[PDB]
Amino acid sequence: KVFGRCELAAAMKRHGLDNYRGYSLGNWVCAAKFESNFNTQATNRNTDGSTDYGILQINSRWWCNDGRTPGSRNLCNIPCSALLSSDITASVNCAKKIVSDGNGMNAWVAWRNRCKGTDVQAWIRGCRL
Ligand SMILES: [Cl-]
Ligand SMILES: [Cl-]
Ligand SMILES: [Cl-]
Repeated sequence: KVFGRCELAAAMKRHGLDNYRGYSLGNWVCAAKFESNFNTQATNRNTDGSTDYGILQINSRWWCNDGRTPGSRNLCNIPCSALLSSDITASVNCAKKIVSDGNGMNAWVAWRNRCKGTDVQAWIRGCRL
């Protein structure tokens, strides 16, 4: 599914991301835009052989099992393909575990480089929330 901007904001709000660990909703929308272009089916392979999955590009080296990342963990206890669903529940629930790990949203490279320190509230401007 390719979400619209406000449709995803609303979905993320419903699932408890707004101000989760102190990160306002626009941070999560901005991260999804630059990680996946709001496409739940996005995948990208990394140099180490791990793969990033879904709307928040969650990595198989630590967080999910894809059957092809040797020596990796599955901290979210889920197949990586669950992260590609039109229902963002699994992605959100795994993201809450990531953002609680100590480095906050700096785990998302696109957030660090394209959202951090910018006016992220712009990403929810106009939406009915
Ligand atoms: Cl915001
Ligand atoms: Cl894994
Ligand atoms: Cl933090």
